[PDB]
Amino acid sequence: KKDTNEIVQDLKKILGIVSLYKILMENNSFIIRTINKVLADSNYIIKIIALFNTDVVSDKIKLEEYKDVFSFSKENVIFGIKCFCDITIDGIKYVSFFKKVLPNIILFQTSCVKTTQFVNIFSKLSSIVYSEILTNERLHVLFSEIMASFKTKVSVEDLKKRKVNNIQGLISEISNNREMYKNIFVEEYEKHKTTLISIVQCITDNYNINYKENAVDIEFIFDFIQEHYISKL
Ligand SMILES: CCCCCC/C=C/CCCCCCCCCC(=O)O[C@H](COC(=O)CCCCCCCCCCCCCCC)COP(=O)(O)OC[C@@H](O)CO
Ligand SMILES: CCCCCCCC/C=C/CCCCCCCC(=O)O[C@H](COC(=O)CCCCCCCCCCCCCCC)COP(=O)(O)OCCN
Ligand SMILES: CCCCCCCC/C=C/CCCCCCCC(=O)O[C@H](COC(=O)CCCCCCCCCCCCCCC)COP(=O)(O)OCCN
Ligand SMILES: CCCCCCCC/C=C/CCCCCCCC(=O)O[C@H](COC(=O)CCCCCCCCCCCCCCC)COP(=O)(O)OCCN
Ligand SMILES: CCCCCCCC/C=C\CCCCCCCC(=O)O[C@H](COC(=O)CCCCCCCCCCCCCCC)COP(=O)(O)OCCN
Repeated sequence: KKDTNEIVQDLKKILGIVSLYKILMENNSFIIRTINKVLADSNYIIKIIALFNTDVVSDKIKLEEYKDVFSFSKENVIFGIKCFCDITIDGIKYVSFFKKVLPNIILFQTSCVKTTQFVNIFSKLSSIVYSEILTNERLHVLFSEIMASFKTKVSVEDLKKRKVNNIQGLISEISNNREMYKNIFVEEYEKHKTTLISIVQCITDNYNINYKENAVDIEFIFDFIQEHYISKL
């Protein structure tokens, strides 16, 4: 909305933390406060939207529309945490940091699922996501194809010539070129959708990831999100 300046500060420290376990303990105050603040701010997604859609701050109507779609109540967060615990990964360290941050998450206590059950499922998903990003060859080929396509549309050398190398310069580049980066996102997603869904569906099948004891359906999830959220932007 107005002071989305606080989001970029939190984004700087998060990106400063990942650039530099040992770190996580010194920043656990920052990580705990940020999660509780994000979860208690029902308009947080809309502030993120307004960071990249600077025009929205001057359109009261569309801004209010966004609250109907993207605002989440405290109850929504509890329901999501509950739904997150119906995931099982019968196909399968840092568990410690999670098991000492998550108790300090106010809204994770209002639900109070078995924290060991939650820590386990969050820990598994987190290790799958990191391992695949690090090692899935299909995903690396896909990223490289996206990157090469992006580069025929936009001069990455010229972007760095114009000081597009900070997150503030990155946000400002996107938000002043919003239609174009939107069209590039859509064209890349539609061109590569068959392989993206396939990569992710295979990862879930491989690790035998279930939701309420039914196989996860990636096509349905992506299509649900397109219809109910990405299309209302
Ligand atoms: C960790 C949880 C994350 C969950 C989701 C979070 C991700 C958010 C990504 C934000 C990207 C911003 C892009 C905004 C602009 C999108 C386009 C749009 O807003 O509009 C249309 C939306 O439908 C379209 O297909 C647009 C194509 C996009 C559809 C794909 C998005 C699905 C993502 C699923 C995420 C799954 C999460 C868990 C993974 C197992 C574009 O469709 P077209 O009719 O072909 O073209 C016409 C456009 O010119 C009209 O505007
Ligand atoms: C490796 C990383 C793992 C980390 C996991 C964190 C997840 C990160 C992203 C979470 C974004 C989730 C966005 C929700 C999308 C769908 C929301 C939605 O409104 O659709 C509704 C959702 O219904 C569902 O079944 C969704 C089940 C999936 C829940 C997953 C949400 C996880 C949220 C956890 C919050 C983070 C807390 C972290 C600290 C405790 C469908 O409508 P309905 O069937 O009619 O029921 C609702 C009406 N009563
Ligand atoms: C260097 C590493 C950077 C990679 C990630 C980029 C960092 C920033 C990520 C941005 C995520 C923000 C998500 C919410 C943003 C809200 C988007 C939104 O409101 O929608 C549109 C505007 O917002 C945007 O354009 C955000 C687009 C973000 C995508 C940036 C990347 C583009 C494509 C590159 C790679 C393709 C990935 C595809 C994967 C299959 C609204 O369109 P419009 O208002 O109808 O047209 C305006 C004409 N005046
Ligand atoms: C780098 C980004 C990767 C992070 C991914 C971490 C995943 C943690 C958060 C996941 C929440 C995503 C929200 C999904 C919302 C789906 C909307 C929905 O309809 O909910 C339900 C869809 O089913 C679900 O809820 C699925 C539950 C979430 C599964 C999460 C596991 C997928 C992650 C696999 C790992 C992929 C690694 C990717 C690496 C790049 C409706 O199901 P239903 O009630 O049984 O209806 C009948 C079924 N046809
Ligand atoms: C730089 C950061 C990148 C973030 C990129 C996000 C940009 C936005 C792009 C689209 C994201 C799509 C996710 C949709 C989430 C909407 C949640 C929601 O609507 O809550 C409800 C869904 O509730 C659920 O079932 C699951 C609840 C999980 C909600 C968790 C939301 C908190 C997450 C905050 C996200 C913060 C971003 C992280 C970056 C620091 C709506 O359901 P309803 O009761 O049927 O209908 C009532 C309508 N309000």
